[PDB]
Amino acid sequence: QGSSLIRRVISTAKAPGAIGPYSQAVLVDRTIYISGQIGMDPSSGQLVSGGVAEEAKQALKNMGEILKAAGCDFTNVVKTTVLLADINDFNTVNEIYKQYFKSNFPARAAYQVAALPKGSRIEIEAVAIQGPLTTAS
Amino acid sequence: QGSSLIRRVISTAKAPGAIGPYSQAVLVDRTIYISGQIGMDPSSGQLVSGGVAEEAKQALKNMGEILKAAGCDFTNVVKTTVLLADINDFNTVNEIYKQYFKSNFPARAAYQVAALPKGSRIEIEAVAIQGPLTTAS
Amino acid sequence: QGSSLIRRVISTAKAPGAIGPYSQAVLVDRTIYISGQIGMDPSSGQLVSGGVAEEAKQALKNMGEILKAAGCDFTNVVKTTVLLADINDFNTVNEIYKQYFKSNFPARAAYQVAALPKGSRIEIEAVAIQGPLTTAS
Repeated sequence: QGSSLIRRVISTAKAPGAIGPYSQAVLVDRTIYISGQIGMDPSSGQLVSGGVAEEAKQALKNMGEILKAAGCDFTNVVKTTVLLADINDFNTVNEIYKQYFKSNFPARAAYQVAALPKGSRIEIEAVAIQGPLTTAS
Repeated sequence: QGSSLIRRVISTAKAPGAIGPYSQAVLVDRTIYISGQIGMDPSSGQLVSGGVAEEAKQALKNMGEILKAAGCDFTNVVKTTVLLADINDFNTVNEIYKQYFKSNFPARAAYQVAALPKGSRIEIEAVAIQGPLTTAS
Repeated sequence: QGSSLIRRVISTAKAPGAIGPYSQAVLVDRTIYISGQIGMDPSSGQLVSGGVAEEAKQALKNMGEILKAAGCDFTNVVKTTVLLADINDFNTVNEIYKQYFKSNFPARAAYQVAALPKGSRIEIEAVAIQGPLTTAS
């Protein structure tokens, strides 16, 4: 090979510490693989109260802090996977999702799973690409 | 960085319009992240009739139109995820899958989920790489 | 384009032959997309006996052989998805996972699905990046 690709563990105390043997995200070259985020408060380590709407907000806030630690924001996200405890929460989740993904909407997969870590109602993973990016048509 | 990577929202009217805040696919540099495709008719916005076999055909047709809009075909796909409402549909789905993936078979994950958007019986996401590609051994 | 990216089907007889129309992994440029691995013995084609712990070990061994065939080991893995038949197996699976992922922990998503191929209790997919890699901070 002509290059040694730079791999970095992304880590920020403003998102919850890992609850298992994983990194919050891994950057390799320009691609950031972000772990599935759940609605855990970064301080208490427990899910925020209030159900799917509050959990979704917290999960996206956690994702935002991980992106920021990699020098990115939500405009760098190119793909997400939205894992739901209840498919009937899709409309509620989409409204919250739109508060964070305001442009350049990522590709997405969404589905209801049988269960999530910690009894969460939502988990969101993502792939982001470090800028600069040029958005054409 | 020495380059600004080109990010493009892939969009074609020959696949159904987005049912939420997502793009049909996002191309960034050479990598295309394709959203989970379900068996929705691009005109009516509703699932085709007939169950998993017809839905799988339509989902793959939708994926094919998105690939074509990115200057690709199914030979550019390197990974898929096949999400099933019923794991017992795997054999039926595989026969249809083979009508579209004729060579250079993608890596794949497959599993049964609890529920899919719109009560779909199958959702297929994919990663593709824009050519030219040289397939070695 | 200024380059034709090299795409290679990764194949090793030390991991089970494909049970459907997929490749064990696909390498394209430097990125390896590894199919969901289940606890199948490479010789018998059947799941190993003993439940989730033995299946997880076998699935990771299978993944290790695929990585080795691509000139990689577990340190090249940057993202995994751990699909469980039972979320309550997470702690057991994590202990086994740690026997293979000893450093540079991948990003991860984990959740319980409704069912897996062959009645498996665990399926693990992964993305790896071919070296050389330089791990910074």
